Amino acid sequence: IKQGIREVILCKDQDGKIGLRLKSIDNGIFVQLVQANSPASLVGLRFGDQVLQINGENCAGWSSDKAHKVLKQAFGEKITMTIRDRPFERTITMHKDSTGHVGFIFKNGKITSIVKDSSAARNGLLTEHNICEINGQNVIGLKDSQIADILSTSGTVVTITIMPAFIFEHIIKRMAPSIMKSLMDHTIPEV
Repeated sequence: IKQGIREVILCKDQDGKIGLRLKSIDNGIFVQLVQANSPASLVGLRFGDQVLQINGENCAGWSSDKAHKVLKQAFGEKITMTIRDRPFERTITMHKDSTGHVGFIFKNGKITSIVKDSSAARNGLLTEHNICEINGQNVIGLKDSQIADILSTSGTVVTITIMPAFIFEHIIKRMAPSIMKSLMDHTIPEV
């Protein structure tokens, strides 16, 4: 969750696709979905990122529809965007015990209880927050089973990006949990 604003520059794939869906939230535009192996993924747009400008037009007070309209009309060659990194999220760093636990319980991606004397307790992990990333890897839409797996097979130091449920629920509204599981970039970042 960086020091604020960054410029990214995009190029539509052969199909005229950048690989992005946008949702209007509190008179901002925010990233709803980033398609695996898309232009948007390569330049490194992420779930929950904010779009301030699109080719130097201010996005504030645009509808989800209009954001999408805008993206089409644009000359494919080069699209500049001004991004604010994942404003509604935070990153917590835990360390597993020798039982391999950070020390919390979740359900449908959402944390539901914290476990006395754990690292998640020591570090102030909060309930009623949905899990967004784990060790830099988007996990939104996976089954609770798989999210578990990634925490088993991570090292000692775990890093979890979280988002207030109320805000999370209001972003993923109008996107089926098939497209979530199918098409949302869940890959480790390319270098």
